Amino acid sequence: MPHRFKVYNYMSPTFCDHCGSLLWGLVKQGLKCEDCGMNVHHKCREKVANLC
Ligand SMILES: CCCCCCC(=O)OC[C@H](COP(=O)(O)OCC[N+](C)(C)C)OC(=O)CCCCCC
Ligand SMILES: CC(=O)O[C@@]12C[C@@H](C)[C@@]3(O)[C@@H](C=C(CO)C[C@]4(O)C(=O)C(C)=C[C@@H]34)[C@@H]1C2(C)C
Ligand SMILES: [Zn+2]
Ligand SMILES: [Zn+2]
Repeated sequence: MPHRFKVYNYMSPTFCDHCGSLLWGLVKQGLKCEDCGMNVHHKCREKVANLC
């Protein structure tokens, strides 16, 4: 099954589970999967393996 990513606001430092770098910024830093909790940059969403 595909992931179900939503824009998300992180309150502690969080790394993108796809590309390894920090989700930088004060708000809306990345996307969180509703179902497995994986965190990714907006631009990394289309590239992540899609087995949730
Ligand atoms: C590839 C694009 C790079 C362009 C330049 C960005 C820059 O230098 O500063 C601007 C963004 C804005 O912070 P924002 O949180 O408002 O949103 C920007 C990122 N996002 C759209 C993903 C939420 O400001 C910050 O990141 C704040 C740094 C906070 C760290 C505190 C130590
Ligand atoms: C308790 C706490 O940490 O408050 C934070 C401030 C700064 C220092 C951050 O810790 C941040 C969490 C994220 C998500 O990864 C990115 C950062 O803003 C970032 O780019 C860097 C250099 C540190 C991160 C969150 C909040 C609530 C803004
Ligand atoms: Zn998922
Ligand atoms: Zn990434």
